[PDB]
Amino acid sequence: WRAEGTSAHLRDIFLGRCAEYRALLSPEQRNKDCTAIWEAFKVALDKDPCSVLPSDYDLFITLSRHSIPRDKSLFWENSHLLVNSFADNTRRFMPLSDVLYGRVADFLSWCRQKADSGLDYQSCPTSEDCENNPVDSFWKRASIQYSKDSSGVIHVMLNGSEPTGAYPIKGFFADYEIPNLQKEKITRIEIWVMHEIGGPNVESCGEGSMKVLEKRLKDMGFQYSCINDYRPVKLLQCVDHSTHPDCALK
Amino acid sequence: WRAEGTSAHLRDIFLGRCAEYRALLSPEQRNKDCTAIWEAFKVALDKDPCSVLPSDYDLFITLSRHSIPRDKSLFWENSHLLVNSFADNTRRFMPLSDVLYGRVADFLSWCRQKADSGLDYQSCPTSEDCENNPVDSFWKRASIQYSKDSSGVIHVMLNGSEPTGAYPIKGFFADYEIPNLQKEKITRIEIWVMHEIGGPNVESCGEGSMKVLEKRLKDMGFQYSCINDYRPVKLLQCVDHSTHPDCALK
Ligand SMILES: *[C@@H]1O[C@H](CO)[C@@H](O[C@@H]2O[C@H](CO)[C@@H](O)[C@H](O)[C@H]2NC(C)=O)[C@H](O)[C@H]1NC(C)=O
Ligand SMILES: *[C@@H]1O[C@H](CO)[C@@H](O[C@@H]2O[C@H](CO)[C@@H](O)[C@H](O)[C@H]2NC(C)=O)[C@H](O)[C@H]1NC(C)=O
Ligand SMILES: NC(=O)c1ccc[n+]([C@@H]2O[C@H](COP(=O)(O)O)[C@@H](O)[C@H]2O)c1
Ligand SMILES: NC(=O)c1ccc[n+]([C@@H]2O[C@H](COP(=O)(O)O)[C@@H](O)[C@H]2O)c1
Repeated sequence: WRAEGTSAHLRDIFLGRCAEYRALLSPEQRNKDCTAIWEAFKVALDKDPCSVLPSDYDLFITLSRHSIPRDKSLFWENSHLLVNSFADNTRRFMPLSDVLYGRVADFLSWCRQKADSGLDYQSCPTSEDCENNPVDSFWKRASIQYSKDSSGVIHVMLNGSEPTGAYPIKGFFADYEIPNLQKEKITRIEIWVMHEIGGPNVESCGEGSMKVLEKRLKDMGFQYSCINDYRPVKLLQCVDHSTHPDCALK
Repeated sequence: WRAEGTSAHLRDIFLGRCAEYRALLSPEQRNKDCTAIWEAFKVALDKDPCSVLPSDYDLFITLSRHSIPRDKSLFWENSHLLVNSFADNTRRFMPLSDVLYGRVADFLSWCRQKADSGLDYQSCPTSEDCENNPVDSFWKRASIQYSKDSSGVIHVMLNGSEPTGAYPIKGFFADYEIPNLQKEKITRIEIWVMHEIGGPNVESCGEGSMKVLEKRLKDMGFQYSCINDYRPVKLLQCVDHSTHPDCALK
């Protein structure tokens, strides 16, 4: 297996994050049984590390699903850490990692051992080793649910300094989220193309892969919009480059 | 009891945070037993809610204690959430909430019932109800240790928009941290007096209570410096006021 091995103390982390997230839910949706949510999740750990399907996590989703506030959904590609810091524990936006079912697994890794019943802490299959691995199937199911329950203004953060372009045509965003957006519940889609401070400007709005994305969205009938270096996020990037010209204050 | 009751699922949260913090420790001190640390914590917990002293957490500290990087300590008053966001989970600085023994209790609340042996989820005493309550004794003990283990350049974030002044002469910093700083391993102390965007300039470096802080540190023999609205933190504050003139970019 060519991917990271199972996260140590997976269960405690999972249960801990689930318990803390509950406090964020409103009393009306605060009724979530974390132990049951974990039991539904661990079903993938009883299977062959190459035989886990997205549907296997259906129960898990049913037990953790909760609504997402309108205009608060934030999708992304190649900017995991920046999205989490910007979203700031749901205060600014609510990306998948800030939704219950995404929160419990964010950055974690897991899979059962090939021939044994125990968890494999050595490594886990990548999409290259096999398509139906536990992690990939998990995110496909979770991202599908996140897209379906999103509404209002849809925000997307992309990396304009990524060597392969801002929009990867084969990513989760392209294959599992865009196709599941409910047009009737969406006002418009707003893209944020962020560049590293001083970093390379590989692609900006309307260039390269960004043209492919815009064309797909408009063809699908969505009202579209793109912003290079959305100021609020730029300010956050600047926290680490305060003495750089890009970050000088008036 | 005037303070909020013990946090729900206190144990799951505690162990969850503990498990996650380990990954952040260098292999050298990563040898931590979260369950044992929890048991040490309970020792102070299973006592009369108005009879818990700082020393009751000695064991807890011993099992969770670890070194703090030179020049990475960050003390503060009246800016808890801003300090946590700036510190960014130990990436920039390591405030008390980003040290193992502080991380597991951050924002939480706890106390045993006045009579029965169960935790009191209804309420917990404040300093007013009784001085020796579980939470205040915990933070006194933790502050003392954090302070004794800090070295190099000491940083302090103060809120210059606080009505009563930037430096509380009766807060944890003045009463439990400054007295426990080891001058032998400290090079200098640097203060950052932060003001709310647009917010009031109640006090700035060299004014009011700040004059008290400076004189106390200098009387103790420390090299001292103060900075108004330290740029990196100012930028972070700006993320939420991108269109305010204080936040306009060059
Ligand atoms: C946006 O993409 C850039 C380019 O891939 C990322 O920066 C690279 O990060 C890797 C790993 O941290 C380094 O090995 C490279 O040296 C970096 N390259 C450059 C040009 O900076 C950057 O981390 C991405 N931004 C976000 C928020 O994920
Ligand atoms: C710095 O102190 C100020 C003053 O106490 C804090 O601002 C107040 O925050 C409360 C609670 O959110 C508001 O109801 C008041 O309207 C604010 N007053 C003013 C004058 O702004 C501020 O939150 C503190 N800063 C930090 C980072 O904690
Ligand atoms: N840890 C996560 O939060 C996580 C992981 C994989 C996919 N996703 C979803 O897929 C999209 C792209 O993420 P990838 O980096 O996996 O391509 C995002 O918009 C997100 O909602 C989120
Ligand atoms: N949750 C916390 O991180 C926490 C709580 C109480 C005291 N403290 C320590 O005491 C000092 C003053 O802050 P407080 O006003 O919260 O007591 C800080 O420098 C800090 O290190 C930290």
